[PDB]
Amino acid sequence: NNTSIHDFDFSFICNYFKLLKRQGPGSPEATRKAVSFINELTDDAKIADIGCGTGGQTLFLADYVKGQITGIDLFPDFIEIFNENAVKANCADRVKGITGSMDNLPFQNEELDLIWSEGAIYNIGFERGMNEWSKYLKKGGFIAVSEASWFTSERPAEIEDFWMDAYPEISVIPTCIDKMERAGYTPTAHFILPENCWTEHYFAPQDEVRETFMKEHAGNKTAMDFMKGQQYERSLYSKYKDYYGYVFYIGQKR
Amino acid sequence: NNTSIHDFDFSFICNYFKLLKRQGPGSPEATRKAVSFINELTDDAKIADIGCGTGGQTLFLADYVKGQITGIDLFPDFIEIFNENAVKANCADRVKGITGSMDNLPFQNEELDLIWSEGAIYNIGFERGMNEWSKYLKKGGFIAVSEASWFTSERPAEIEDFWMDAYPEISVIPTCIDKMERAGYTPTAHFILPENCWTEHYFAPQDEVRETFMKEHAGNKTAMDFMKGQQYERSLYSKYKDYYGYVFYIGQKR
Repeated sequence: NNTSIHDFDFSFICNYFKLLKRQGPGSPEATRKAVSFINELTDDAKIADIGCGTGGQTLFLADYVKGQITGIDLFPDFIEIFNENAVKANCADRVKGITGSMDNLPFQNEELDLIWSEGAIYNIGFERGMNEWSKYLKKGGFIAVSEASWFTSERPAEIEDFWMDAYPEISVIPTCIDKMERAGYTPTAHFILPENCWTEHYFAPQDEVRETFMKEHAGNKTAMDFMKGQQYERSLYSKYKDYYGYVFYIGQKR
Repeated sequence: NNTSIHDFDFSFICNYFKLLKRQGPGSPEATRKAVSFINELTDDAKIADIGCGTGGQTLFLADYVKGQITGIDLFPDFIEIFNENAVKANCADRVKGITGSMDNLPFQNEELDLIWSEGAIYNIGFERGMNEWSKYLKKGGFIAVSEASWFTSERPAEIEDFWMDAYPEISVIPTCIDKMERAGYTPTAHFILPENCWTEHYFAPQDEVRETFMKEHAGNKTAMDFMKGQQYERSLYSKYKDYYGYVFYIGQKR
């Protein structure tokens, strides 16, 4: 009970993450590195960041590429924060957030030059996203998504159980690449995100908001179980990091 | 007859390539990009470039990384050229070439910080190199090799026949990554080399030496069949490039 991520209201899991810049591992270097594999864009390019959350990673993407960037998320609270940050970053003219589904995007067929997504705020699955987002991408356009992947053929039961529950579609890197290619994209590149994408840019920032959050919800049993949960995930990383991590996959629609 | 690369003396195939800087696709950008995935080195690092040929790619590697770089090749003519170029590049103090086998290197166990190899001058196979060169690499050190790979699940019979003859161990990218990981390296990254690694840095340079070579060997039937052969490979690229190419694979010994 309360040991699984599936055991929490969505308006609850988000009431916590709206306090953070990133809802998943990542970094300015990792984003910059993924961009080094796509074609250069102009101010007239159309880019979509699916499951943008509060937009932390979306703003770093805007520093490395030109074009109109539309951030899409299911939770309206995240979008509200996203537009506030774009305003605070003085780029709300080219960086806009809207609410919407990840499996039925508000775009025309072949309207985008780039599709971007870094594991955060719900997930429809790697294979499904590869095949479904395709229609919205111009031919020759690029897709770049970061995802939790297995780094070995087999791992300790503890980490496997964890993922078979949190995200059952997690697979070895070879399988992700195979799925990217079958979805019609040339598998341009893949690279494992450095440890700092986890510790420095994801876990640490949570140490900041911890205090206020605890003071406020120390009386709420469900909230304290959520916290013990996040702390569990952090300790799972320090312990099993050699068996899993985030991987950036970049591909070009054929 | 003479339609296969296996139909030519080795002292013959090399009498042609010693006239070129690269014996295979590649570029300063592709080399620079592979280096962006390994750890920074000092002047005391030990690096080995297996199957270096005349050293064209080895000198670009020396521009992006510090350390003593030893280029290794089977053919003594290539090594002689390699050391001449290092001299012409004023770096023969840190960049040296020696003759030797690719499957029994002149190094101690865990002596190297980096192992490098870009498809050129014979090949022992991806899987075999991954497993055999390991012993010479320090734990945590990196390996970075570029190799011809299939980009799709199936291709036209013409290109398949060609490779099943030229290099039968050619496989899809997922299989290469799987082999890298089983050999004990964390599969850090992979990326397809841009077209210019083929046209600009590999095929074009051959247009330069063509004239003199032809004048000299126009009377030699075996030499003219070798030339028609290279021209065939160039035309195979323009025709089947969407089905194959070179891929840089970078990994970290666990």
